[PDB]
Amino acid sequence: DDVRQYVVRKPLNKEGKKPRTKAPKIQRLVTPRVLQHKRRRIALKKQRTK
RNA sequence: UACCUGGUUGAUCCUGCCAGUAGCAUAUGCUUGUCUCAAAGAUUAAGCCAUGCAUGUCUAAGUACGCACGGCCGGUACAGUG
Repeated sequence: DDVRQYVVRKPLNKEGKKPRTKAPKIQRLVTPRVLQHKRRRIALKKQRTK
């Protein structure tokens, strides 16, 4: 199941400001960039061996 | 620029030092218009020190949920500056 829809967002409401909601950057999240970095690390191992 | 001169005697010649002479460094005295470089709390006390300053630092690339500011149409998990 996804984790990005269950992030506890804090509500920011201040006088004279348009209200909004703030959510943290999820850490240790699996992302296409993370998988690409892992793939490149294995690829570098492969190239070194070859 | 490898240099000497006065002083022992009634005169002489020496020995010999004292004094003179030139630079250099530090202090000081008097004087000082321009301009260029330029040393400067070493010597006595590695004596004592008020106060201020003299070592901090962020990139696209460690950690941003400080509205601190702020989005473009925003509750895209994370816009961005910080």
